[PDB]
Amino acid sequence: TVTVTYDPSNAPSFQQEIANAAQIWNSSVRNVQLRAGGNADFSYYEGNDSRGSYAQTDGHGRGYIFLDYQQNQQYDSTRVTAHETGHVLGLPDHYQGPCSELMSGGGPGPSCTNPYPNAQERSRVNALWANG
Ligand SMILES: [Ca+2]
Ligand SMILES: [Zn+2]
Repeated sequence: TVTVTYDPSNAPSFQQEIANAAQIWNSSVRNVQLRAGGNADFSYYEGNDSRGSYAQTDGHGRGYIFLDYQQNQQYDSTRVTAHETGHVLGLPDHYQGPCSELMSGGGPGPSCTNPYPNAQERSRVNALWANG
């Protein structure tokens, strides 16, 4: 198990969703763990961007996530937060997938509230972090 450290301090309005998203991911996968701490690998910011929330990342634990206010009020915020965090873990967007695929993100619409990765998503994250 590899530990990726994040900094949630610049997203004051989303502290509980970030904590919720990190726990979902920690309770779903074996080879990587997310923990809040100093000298962080990636960080969370918040504001307004009509394209919604996004991740600026190398796909292997680093960069930052921007959480948009309107998207997190119209869609379930834990799903939004957990989805964007999936990008930092290495998973790509797959907009045509169903609600049970966390990486389909907003594709299924606002009625989709599931913040959990499916079995294939979890399996792929374990493979991407198996050797660090
Ligand atoms: Ca929720
Ligand atoms: Zn995405």
